Amino acid sequence: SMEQVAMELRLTELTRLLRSVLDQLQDKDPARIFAQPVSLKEVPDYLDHIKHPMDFATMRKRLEAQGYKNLHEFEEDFDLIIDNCMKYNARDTVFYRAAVRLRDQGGVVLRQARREVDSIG
Repeated sequence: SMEQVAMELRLTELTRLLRSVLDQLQDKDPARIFAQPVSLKEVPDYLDHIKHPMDFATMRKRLEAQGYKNLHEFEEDFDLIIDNCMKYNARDTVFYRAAVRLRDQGGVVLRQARREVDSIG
């Protein structure tokens, strides 16, 4: 139907905007601490601690399959990256501190993304 095509076009345009948001958030992680999944070979207990692991590569795979239907879903995955790290790692660590800085800098980006999503529809 044409209505289905129009819905598909809207999902495609959201995907474009989320790809630009993702790029901008990932630039706030210049150490690449959050680029890839925590390796269970290197951290064999991880899934005892963290029940829903997340990282920027995993988000990019979901995005490219148009698997984010709205900005809330995207933000949920970004918050998992941060919140997982801040639980597993202590305050005194470069990992925790990178997560704080990514959260603080990412908030700015997400605040304007929300306005664009609402504005454009």
